[PDB]
Amino acid sequence: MKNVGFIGWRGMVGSVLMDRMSQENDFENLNPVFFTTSQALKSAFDIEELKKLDIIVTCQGGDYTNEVYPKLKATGWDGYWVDAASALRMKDDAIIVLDPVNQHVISEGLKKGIKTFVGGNCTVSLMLMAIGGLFEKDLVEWISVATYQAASGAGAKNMRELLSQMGLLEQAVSSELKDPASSILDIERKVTAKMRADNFPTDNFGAALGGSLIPWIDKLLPETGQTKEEWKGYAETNKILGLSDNPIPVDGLCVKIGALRCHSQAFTIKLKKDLPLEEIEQIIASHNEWVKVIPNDKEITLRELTPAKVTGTLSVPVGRLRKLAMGPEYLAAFTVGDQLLWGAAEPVRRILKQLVA
Repeated sequence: MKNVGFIGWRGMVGSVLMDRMSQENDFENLNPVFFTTSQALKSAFDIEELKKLDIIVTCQGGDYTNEVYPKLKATGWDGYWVDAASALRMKDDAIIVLDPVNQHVISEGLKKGIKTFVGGNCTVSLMLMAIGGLFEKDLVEWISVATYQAASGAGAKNMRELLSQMGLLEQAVSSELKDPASSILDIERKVTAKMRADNFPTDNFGAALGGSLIPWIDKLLPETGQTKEEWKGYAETNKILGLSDNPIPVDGLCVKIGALRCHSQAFTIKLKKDLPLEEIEQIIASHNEWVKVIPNDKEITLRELTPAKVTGTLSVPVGRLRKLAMGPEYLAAFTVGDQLLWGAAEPVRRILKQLVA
């Protein structure tokens, strides 16, 4: 069978991948070889042991990749490189995977002789799994996005900080909250106080996240005024759709909120043909077995369209669909997807399964 090496399989994303693979018995279809960066099992830095593999799967990160990738390719290595980091997402000899969406693109690239497969950005990947149909039929003209992003996107220490923040905030009015008749204004006066205090842990976000929000993700790009996170929206969406020559505008603002592992997005999609709302739906629900069209009803939206609902699942619900006051050629949509699954580990695990077949 195929000899596949795994690097950074103990990190957060690497762990979700290992678990998913176990749950689906993917190891029974390949010869696994594990590497480590520890000096406490092969060395993730041993180019020779790495050159012997048919496939390298890494969740280690950008640095590792930027340090080992070129080094390996220098030895004439003929194998496949599957990476979750964004380090190689743009390179011309690399493809961004998301098979439920861009299979056709993946198939052609495998033939053209591409050996580098990179998973895509969480927000873009999640957006495509939700409203893929619209891009299928080519009904999309442009998209304005506002995201409600989760802590896991920045990392494990971030999730721990958010939880810590929430804890300290309640603990600050723990007694007052128990007295059904205490002043609400006094209580918030206190919570806001603790949130603003010096001992309030914010080293990981650079600001309060619990009980608040941060409208800035990643680095600034003086070029267009976007943040690198918002940019990937235009860049990666099109590279996944292979329409880098006929670029569909995808843009908006990215904001992190107090959620652990699910991203949510508010969509304003400009179509190209006033079609029945009842039709636009079937087009969405048909694109893939995961997306789930949630009817625009209260009790059900509260039960289905939330992070509490989709967390740790592969379900991609999309809802609150309706035309916007700007005309029947303006659709509104809201969606929620697990950041660690379709936004990270799952797309890698799928291309890999395709490779060892």
